Amino acid sequence: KNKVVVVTGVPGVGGTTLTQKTIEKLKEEGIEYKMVNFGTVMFEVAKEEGLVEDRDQMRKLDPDTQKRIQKLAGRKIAEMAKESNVIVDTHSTVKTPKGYLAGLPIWVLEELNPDIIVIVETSSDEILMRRLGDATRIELTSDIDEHQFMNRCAAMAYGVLTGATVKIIKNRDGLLDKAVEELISVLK
Amino acid sequence: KNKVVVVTGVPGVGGTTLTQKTIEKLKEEGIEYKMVNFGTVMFEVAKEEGLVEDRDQMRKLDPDTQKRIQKLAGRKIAEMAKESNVIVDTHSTVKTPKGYLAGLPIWVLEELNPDIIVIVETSSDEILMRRLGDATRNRDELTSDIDEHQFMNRCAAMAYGVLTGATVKIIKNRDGLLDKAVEELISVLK
Amino acid sequence: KNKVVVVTGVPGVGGTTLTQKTIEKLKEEGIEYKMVNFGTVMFEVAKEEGLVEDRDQMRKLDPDTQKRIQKLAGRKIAEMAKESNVIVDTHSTVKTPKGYLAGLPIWVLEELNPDIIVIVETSSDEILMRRLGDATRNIELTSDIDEHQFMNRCAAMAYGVLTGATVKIIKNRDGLLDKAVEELISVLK
Ligand SMILES: [Cl-]
Ligand SMILES: [Cl-]
Ligand SMILES: [Cl-]
Ligand SMILES: [Cl-]
Ligand SMILES: [Cl-]
Ligand SMILES: [Cl-]
Ligand SMILES: [Cl-]
Repeated sequence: KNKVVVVTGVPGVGGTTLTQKTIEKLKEEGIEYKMVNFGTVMFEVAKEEGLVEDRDQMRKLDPDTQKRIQKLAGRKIAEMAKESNVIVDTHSTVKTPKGYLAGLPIWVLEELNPDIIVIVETSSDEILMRRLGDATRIELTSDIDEHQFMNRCAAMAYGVLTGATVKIIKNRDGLLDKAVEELISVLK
Repeated sequence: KNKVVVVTGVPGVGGTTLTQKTIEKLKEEGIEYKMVNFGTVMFEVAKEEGLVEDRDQMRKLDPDTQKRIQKLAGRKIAEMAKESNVIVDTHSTVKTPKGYLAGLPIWVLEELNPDIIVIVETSSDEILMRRLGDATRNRDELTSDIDEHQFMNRCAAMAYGVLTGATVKIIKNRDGLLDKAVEELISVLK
Repeated sequence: KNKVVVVTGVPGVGGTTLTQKTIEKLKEEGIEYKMVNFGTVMFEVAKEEGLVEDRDQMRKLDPDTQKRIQKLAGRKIAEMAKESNVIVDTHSTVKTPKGYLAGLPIWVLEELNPDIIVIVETSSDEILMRRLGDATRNIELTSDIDEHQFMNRCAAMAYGVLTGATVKIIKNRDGLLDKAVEELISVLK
């Protein structure tokens, strides 16, 4: 009965902060959503098996054991959903030097079974300027638009394989409060 | 041997009237296409199995049996396909308040086995202007939202093509040029 | 372990010629990639199978066996990968008169198991001027060409979701062809 919701967006789009604010407002109203990050959920599982001590060591792992941890992360999130509604911060695609890599390949969706995929969007201009303010980080607006394109294709495909609705929310400067209200609204 | 064709489009783009026009001129040539609406096939399937008596009572059934109605609906159209070519009027994605919902999830595709996905498009301007004319719109939103829906529909239709092998055909249904779109679809089916 | 790479692009973008330069420079560095054409793997598979003697007969076989040929092509390319890295030149989608046709439908991906899907792109203007120059083009517009680049993206991303292959876009721009090669050599590391 409890919902599984995935929140995605490119670095700098502000989707993590948006979800934290939404859960706070859902809790004023008595609706508990537990927030997790899919990637540290994978890191946690790999430490459980003695596979790592360091988080940089993750992307030096073989493609098989990395496919199994992905599976255990989704199943593990599937387990938390018996005890609370779950909101998962993850990438629709990771922009890697080798190309766009789906954050939820089919073997992860079959275990996770989301009810909603959220795509958090804004203009390339607003995204690139946020990045420059972040003292912890250079790529330009065309590469940012390309990524927001490929993220859309990946989430719609997730929707075709899982049955989740795919919801696009705009997170615009001066209007972050509007993004919260629509996301609260989606989940009620 | 018979073909199963899916025709898709956002509300107001005229794909239904395009389809009915194409079906009528094809029959003049000795080609039978039966036209069905995927949403009414789901209603009919849920009635036979005792699940409902009303077409509104369906969007209050649990998502599990509602997924089974979907699976059976795709199966029923492939059954109709032993007897005629079949054209299915359906949304590539339905734009719901909760987000875009795929009109043919994989479990439907596994039974439907479509041969062609047609995406009927035009400019968001014409779509909004057609919609405003319809006094049967109090639930129809801006052109940027219309452009977004035609985007997601393309991504969903190509995924159907990747998972089924159906070719995905884009037809432009423009004001003053409706007759050209019909003729291009007739050509697609010949 | 050897990697299998799919290289894609609309006609006239130069994805084929980009690959011949890259495989040629990779070997100077001691890295062997074998280049194959997915459609010629299919033709060769069917010739053993008594199904054809002529490429004329291929686009006239029944749709069950021609899916079966598709699958055996994916398997056979996956077999070549036991002995060397394999680079597969194919269409992410084929623009046919009936619409866009995926070049790696799901049943092929399950057998081919690519590691990288590469999309070669440039402006529709550059693509269209190349096409007119080629006297080996036997008519379509810049809008039709961009629509094809759009669907190829939707398909290629779909491959990554189903397989875990990375989807990489390389721009192959006029006056900057040598720049595109360097990016692809880099991809192959
Ligand atoms: Cl995004
Ligand atoms: Cl604000
Ligand atoms: Cl559409
Ligand atoms: Cl309509
Ligand atoms: Cl007209
Ligand atoms: Cl090519
Ligand atoms: Cl070329």
